[PDB]
Amino acid sequence: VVANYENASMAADYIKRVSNVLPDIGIICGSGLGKLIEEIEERKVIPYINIPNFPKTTVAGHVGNLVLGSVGGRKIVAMQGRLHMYEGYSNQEIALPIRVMKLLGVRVLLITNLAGGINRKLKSGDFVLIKGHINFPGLGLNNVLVGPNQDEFGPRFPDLSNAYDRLLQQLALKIAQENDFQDLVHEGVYAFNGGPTYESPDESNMLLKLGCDVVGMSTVPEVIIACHCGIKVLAVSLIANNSILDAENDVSINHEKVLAVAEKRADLLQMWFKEIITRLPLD
Amino acid sequence: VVANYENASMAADYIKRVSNVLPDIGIICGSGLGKLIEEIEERKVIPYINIPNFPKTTVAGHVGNLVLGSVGGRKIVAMQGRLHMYEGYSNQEIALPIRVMKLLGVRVLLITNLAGGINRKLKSGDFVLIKGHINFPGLGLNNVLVGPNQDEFGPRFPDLSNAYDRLLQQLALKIAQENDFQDLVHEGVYAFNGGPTYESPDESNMLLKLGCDVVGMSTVPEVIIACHCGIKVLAVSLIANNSILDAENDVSINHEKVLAVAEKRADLLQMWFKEIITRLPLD
Amino acid sequence: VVANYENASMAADYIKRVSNVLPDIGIICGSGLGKLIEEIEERKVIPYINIPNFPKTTVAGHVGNLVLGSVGGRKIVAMQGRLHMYEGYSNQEIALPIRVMKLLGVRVLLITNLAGGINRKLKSGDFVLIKGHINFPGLGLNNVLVGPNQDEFGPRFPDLSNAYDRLLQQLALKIAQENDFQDLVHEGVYAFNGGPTYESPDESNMLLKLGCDVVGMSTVPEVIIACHCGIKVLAVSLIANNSILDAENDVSINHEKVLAVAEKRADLLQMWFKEIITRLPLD
Ligand SMILES: Nc1ncnc2c1ccn2[C@@H]1O[C@H](CO)[C@@H](O)[C@H]1O
Ligand SMILES: Nc1ncnc2c1ccn2[C@@H]1O[C@H](CO)[C@@H](O)[C@H]1O
Ligand SMILES: Nc1ncnc2c1ccn2[C@@H]1O[C@H](CO)[C@@H](O)[C@H]1O
Repeated sequence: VVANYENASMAADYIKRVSNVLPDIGIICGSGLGKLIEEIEERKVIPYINIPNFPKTTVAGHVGNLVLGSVGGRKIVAMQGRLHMYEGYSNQEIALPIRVMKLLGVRVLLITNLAGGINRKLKSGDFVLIKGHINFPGLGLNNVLVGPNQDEFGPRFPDLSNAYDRLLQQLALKIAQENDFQDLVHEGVYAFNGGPTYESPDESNMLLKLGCDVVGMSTVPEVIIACHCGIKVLAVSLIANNSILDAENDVSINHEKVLAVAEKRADLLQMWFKEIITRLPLD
Repeated sequence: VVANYENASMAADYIKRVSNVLPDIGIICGSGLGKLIEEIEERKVIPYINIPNFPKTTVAGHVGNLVLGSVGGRKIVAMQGRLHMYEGYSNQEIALPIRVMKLLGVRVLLITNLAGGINRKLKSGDFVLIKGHINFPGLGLNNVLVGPNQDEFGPRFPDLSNAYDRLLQQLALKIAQENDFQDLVHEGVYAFNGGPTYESPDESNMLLKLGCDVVGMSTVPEVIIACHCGIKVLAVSLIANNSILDAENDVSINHEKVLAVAEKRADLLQMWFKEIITRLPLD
Repeated sequence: VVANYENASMAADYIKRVSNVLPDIGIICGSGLGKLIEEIEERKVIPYINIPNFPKTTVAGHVGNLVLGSVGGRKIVAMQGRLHMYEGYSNQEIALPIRVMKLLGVRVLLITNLAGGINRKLKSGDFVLIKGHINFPGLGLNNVLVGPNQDEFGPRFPDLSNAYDRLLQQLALKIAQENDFQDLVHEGVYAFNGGPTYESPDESNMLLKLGCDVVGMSTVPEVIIACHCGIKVLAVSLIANNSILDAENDVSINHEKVLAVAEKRADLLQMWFKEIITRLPLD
């Protein structure tokens, strides 16, 4: 399936009919997150299997439901699990859900993920506001946009220099200062590693040389598709482990540890995002 | 379609029949260039659509015609637009036109492109004689030569250490000194980014750390196919923008700005290449 | 063909039936190596063409036979040539022979390859015990494990921090000290370049900046598949050339020089590996 205007519209119209929601804000829940979903008011749950051409989640900690409803007076659509390129899906399959969000009316997209810390300061449980990225697949001819351009969504050559909206980062940090957890909040550059192997110790050391603060296997594809069709983005990494110090201590990383960190910070991440949604500009 | 001896020969024989030219020199015009095409004497224009298995150009500023004729007493074949891997074409489709040039008799290939400047010295309108490259797709398993080797054209494992002919660079610079525009001429390393997104600010900063002087989305595939079958290469980047200073000033890049820079320098680039063609060694 | 439990079992059962060997140790011979094959006692030779779904070797210096027998009292299975991703094979085709080894009973895998030296100290004929790697295809979405996970062999997200067993490296170096060729033995980080072009001079210079000691076009795929299914690995590079000093001297590299270096060191590499096999722990 191609992520074109026609197929995106078919999916959006199904969602519109079954949920009756026209959302302004979209949300993506990373590995093991999805406690925000219990706070949605007047909610409607739509399994991905019922949506025309929507792919199935295959990773632990990614529930395949779309949830719509009200949060902080605003209407939202939330992905309770995301798709990843290491699963074997094509760039058209990864791009489709974001283009459905565009046609539903989404103007601001709030993204979460779990990631490894590269910067030596970062420890398990910390948050990183993403301010830029290094797209290793994109440099090496696996960019999500390789192929015919879908002109109804955006330009052949998008500029990514404001992909991570500056005012949204400032707002997120202001709310953290207001509630006295600004000591958990950093800003940083996100490296996209295709995966599914964790970074080797020498790959982590290289990323540190190159100026990356965190590394993970998601997010950059969706961010580029959002930027291409004019959707503003805020992206936050929850740090699962520090890869540099782990390698020095011969400490292993595994997906069970990742899911446990997500469970320990999910309530706070839910509160933070609810307040950001509430304070977003009405335009 | 496979870029093998049989399919390359079919295309070359069509061209030979319709144009009656046996060219020694090949030319590739980058984005928005193609004013050299009006200086071709006794010219023959062949649309790509008429040539067996030739792909169609889909990018603005790339006209899909092959032009043959005389320049400076020598016989040439010029591509009035080029194919790019971000368009969705396979490595066999990108390689085919160069192997057609080989069978037509081409021994020297002169390449142009539009690119972003990484080196802080470079500004819009400058020229960079390419002296080497960093092939990010090739490092990451998307090299143009991955696949069965076509033995009639070259070796399984080509050496690229003289891919950019030293004496051609020296000749190009000598003519620029002769005509007092050597202050516009630099030498540099070209980074191949698959595209189609422009480099993010943090990707540009990384390229600067790694020793690259310019970055673009073309050229390295054709250069490797030429080197594989023994064709000498000169490659020149026309700088569209400086990506490092742009990111610092929050200045955006777009394809319209790219095409305008190409139009402002096209007459000089045409004069330069005509003189290089005229001065090339008769062997 | 998919490298799943069923297809791996079919191949393993054929081998078991025709050879009658249940091997504990697996071996892979790199370009132009394969003199260890004459030292196998009570040996059985099985051409790859007879094994269900085994691919054919297409590179010079890679004989397509599996050899089983006794060495140093232990039972082994040796690949007399290996498959490479630059040949055009899929990640399922490259992974299959390692998963066959797993089902045959292999617990320790000893790997050889020919490579370019990056570290300025390394010269033709030297050996490098590999202690880590930088997987450029893996960073850029061409990891050997992209796709559905084959759960019978290992986890969705493998940790690679002990992929190169520390005690095996120590044992290999101890035997070299015992026999007074420790001056030929180094330790280093291996960069995986997809190929098939040799590294350009500027790519070699970049690898040196990034902390790599050697570069080649193999090994990292098999190492990840082995680590995924719990097989311990020792990997040794035989240095064919120093790419940094070659570029400075305008000295070319070619596959004939590679094969000649392999022939000059094959007897010593055979003796070394026989002694390592003999001294391996019985668990
Ligand atoms: N240290 C790391 N390096 C890379 N990716 C990481 C981590 C930790 C978590 N993740 C993300 O979570 C999943 C793998 O556990 C994957 O979906 C992945 O994106
Ligand atoms: N700053 C840049 N970074 C990368 N590529 C660039 C530029 C500027 C121009 N190009 C080349 O021109 C087309 C995109 O405008 C593409 O064909 C591309 O090759
Ligand atoms: N200098 C180098 N850089 C990269 N690869 C190299 C070398 C030298 C040898 N090889 C390996 O041998 C084959 C190419 O000759 C290939 O199979 C390749 O793995």
